[PDB]
Amino acid sequence: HPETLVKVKDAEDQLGARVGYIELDLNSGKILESFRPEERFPMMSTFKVLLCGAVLSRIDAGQEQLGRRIHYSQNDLVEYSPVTEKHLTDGMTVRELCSAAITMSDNTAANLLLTTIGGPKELTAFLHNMGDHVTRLDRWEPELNEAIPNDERDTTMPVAMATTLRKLLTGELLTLASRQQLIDWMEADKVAGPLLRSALPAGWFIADKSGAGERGSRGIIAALGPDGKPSRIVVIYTTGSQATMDERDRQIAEIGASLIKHW
Repeated sequence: HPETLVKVKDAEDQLGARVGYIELDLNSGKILESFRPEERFPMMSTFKVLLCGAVLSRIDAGQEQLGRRIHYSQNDLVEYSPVTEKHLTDGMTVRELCSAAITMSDNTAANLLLTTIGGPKELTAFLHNMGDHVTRLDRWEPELNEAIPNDERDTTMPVAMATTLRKLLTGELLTLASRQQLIDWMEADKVAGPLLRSALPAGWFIADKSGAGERGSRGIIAALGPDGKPSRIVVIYTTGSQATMDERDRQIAEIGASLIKHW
């Protein structure tokens, strides 16, 4: 709805920065609404959904197992690793690593998983081989959150991320069990509360993954809809703002409120 575009424009005014927006129909894949759909924005932690998308693809191929234990040392720990720092001696399975990466946005869990699939270059090759020819991952955590202006590294386009997310969740790329496993992780997301979930009515379904980085970078990708069933993909990115995190989260939440109102 056009009214939602008014809020996105209002958001850019409030934040004094760019805001990429795209509303996609999960079913047909038809683009419902868009704003700066083909401009690049830092992916940040939202790439973790794609990372586990690739990990699950390998699980399906038999090249990887969900229960395989991965051991790491203190040398591997990077900033913001709430789950991995508590299991240095115990280690963690591939299933736990993806849960920690998506649900908790654990940075080290992303790096450990990144090495098992071949790193950034392989994740990009995976996305390319599935139709996404623009989304690219170059660095590791936490460097991929730099958000240097005009830097095309570790970025995506709202439209690319939206369609790529749709293919992973509803396409035939992953097995039914893996597609379902991916969404379960996204639904259990416990760090995106201040965003779209706050503007969500009771009974609605929400599977998401937030992103935060330097230079006011903030974003979120989601699959939501009424009656406990997802029916639409929403992708919101913004970078360049000097606004605080609460002000940034408030604007994104307002976009989500408008999105709901004119559903």
